[PDB]
Amino acid sequence: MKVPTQPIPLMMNIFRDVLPTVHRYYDQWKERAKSIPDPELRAQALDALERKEFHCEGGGIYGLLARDRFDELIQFIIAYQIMCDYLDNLCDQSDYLDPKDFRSLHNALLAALTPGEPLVNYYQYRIEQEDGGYLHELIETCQHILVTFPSFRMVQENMLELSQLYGDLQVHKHVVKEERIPRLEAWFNEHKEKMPEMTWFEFSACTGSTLGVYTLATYATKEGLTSEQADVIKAGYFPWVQGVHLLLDYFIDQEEDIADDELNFLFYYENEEQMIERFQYFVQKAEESLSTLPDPKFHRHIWRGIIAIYLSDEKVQKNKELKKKSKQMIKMGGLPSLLFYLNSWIYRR
Amino acid sequence: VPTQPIPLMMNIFRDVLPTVHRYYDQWKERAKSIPDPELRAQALDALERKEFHCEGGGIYGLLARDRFDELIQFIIAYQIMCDYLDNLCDQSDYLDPKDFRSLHNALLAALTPGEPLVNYYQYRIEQEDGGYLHELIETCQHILVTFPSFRMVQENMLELSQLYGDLQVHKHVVKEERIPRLEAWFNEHKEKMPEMTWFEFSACTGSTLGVYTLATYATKEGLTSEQADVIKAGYFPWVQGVHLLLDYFIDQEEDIADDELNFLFYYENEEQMIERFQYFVQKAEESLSTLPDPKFHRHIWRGIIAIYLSDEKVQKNKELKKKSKQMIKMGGLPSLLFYLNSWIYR
Repeated sequence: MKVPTQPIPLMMNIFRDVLPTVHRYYDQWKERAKSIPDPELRAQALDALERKEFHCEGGGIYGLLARDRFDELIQFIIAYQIMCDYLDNLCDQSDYLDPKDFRSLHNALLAALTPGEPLVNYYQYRIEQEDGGYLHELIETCQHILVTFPSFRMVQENMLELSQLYGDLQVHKHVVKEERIPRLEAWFNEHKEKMPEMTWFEFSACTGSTLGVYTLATYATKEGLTSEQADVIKAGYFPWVQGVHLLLDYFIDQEEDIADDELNFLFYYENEEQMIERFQYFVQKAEESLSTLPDPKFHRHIWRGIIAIYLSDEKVQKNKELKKKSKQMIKMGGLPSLLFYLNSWIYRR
Repeated sequence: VPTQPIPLMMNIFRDVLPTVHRYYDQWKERAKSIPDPELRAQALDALERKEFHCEGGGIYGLLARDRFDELIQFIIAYQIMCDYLDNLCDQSDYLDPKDFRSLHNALLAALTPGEPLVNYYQYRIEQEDGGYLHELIETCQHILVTFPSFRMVQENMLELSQLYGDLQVHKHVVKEERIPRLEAWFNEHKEKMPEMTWFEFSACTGSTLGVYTLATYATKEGLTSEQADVIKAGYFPWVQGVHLLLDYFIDQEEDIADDELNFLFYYENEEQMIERFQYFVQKAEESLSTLPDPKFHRHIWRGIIAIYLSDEKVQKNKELKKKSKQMIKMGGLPSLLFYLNSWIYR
């Protein structure tokens, strides 16, 4: 009955059930994306699918908490995540940089979390519009599944709040370079009163994960969730757990971003020791919020799994300075290094 | 010496496997230069398919860090020889035991510094290897003679190598002559062994772990003859027997399909096979505990068992899966390894 929380059965279920199920649906979307009529939209859809499998693989692990709705929960997670990464590509690769385009696109995520929302032309503010129904199909996939979850209505408000903040982030960060930080700071000002003490760039990190959305959807599959329980679940992931994941994402990409002078949120810390100190703080708060969740051991394994996977990257492990700093940031009993050497072996064979 | 999962796996994947690959890759390059196209093909095939034997063998280096690279080089050279010779005998057009015996005398030469090298191919047409086999032999000879307790363990190493060789000769002759040879051969040694059958004895002789363990402890100063016999007895007969009985267990269906020699088929019934397997396991547990670094040796042995049981041939065969859980208590590791492999090799 209970979700596996020992490493052997947990890992076994991930490789037997989660990964093949994720890829069954992922591969179906790959085939649909090839049919996209507009060659630019088609290229951006396929590129996102080629490069961002891991996000769906990680998200699908939450299916183990809801075995009775395993396939449909994974279908939701995968559709929503595919959307996120497709829209990330569309905004990141736009030649035009209209925030109205970015906003319109990210309103698709709100529609996905709103059964009965009329589907509109999300591409109305850009030149490329013929996707053969790809984005609509992704939205509808989510809508059709979520409405059948017996506690969806109880988590829906919390899911939309997280989705809205994520959307805001993608609008502001992709505009012409000179307008990005001013937009992000003014946006943080709208929400600063209601958040714990943090900077605009820490807040930006907290909003950029989809883990909260998937966790809420997962507990939506169970009968009789209360409003207080839905708020506990949201708080378990937001802001601190989501923040750690995005701070790590930006940590790994520092060398690439400093080469191209791309927006990296970690650059706005006063110095490296402040960055490290605040990361440690974030880790402590995230540990704390995870402990408040149902199935606390499971959520801890997932969270620390994703951290070990990110830190196992060649960009950390082969960089003497980044490896040093990463071990000060979080202690993982040598797991990131072990995963790096294991992956090196698997590549060779 | 690390005896717990994460640092043991850390030491294996960081230190052992890349060191194994340095020298294994060097041997591939020599194999490509083999003039005879059939010898070349068989050597490359063995090198392509049997790298895991060297990877696993090289883990013993963790017991002798002061001679890490040297010990690993010996283990790799010897194992490469074994798998190359296995291919030559298995894929033979002419099932001549003189040829099979001649080839396996290279293993004896490898464990005998000063032994003059001959044409090990002299009973077959395929002979021009460009010195490949001699180079493997000399790698072993030149390393082993520099180990300070090699002379103390040499007799025991040769005994195991001889038995291994004997097995390969008798295994590969024309089908109808195999069992008589194995039975006659078992009768020569039957009095020195614990109570067992010819087919169990054959299993006991088919592993190289004893050789590598003895070479590992040959790196230590001042080993006695009594210590050398304890080390040999730690792996032979029981640990090697479990290893090879599992090997046969995995291949049962293919051997039925091909009408091939499988040593498990000569038990009186399934219950007896399982009862004796369980007895072998308990005796192997007992013998491993008499070694120094007993927890390390147990981990490697049980790792080998988990890997064997994770094979698709066990995990996707309901009867074999059923028996395997009765045969040994392994938890969920074999299933986990199966699904991990299934995901990668997808």
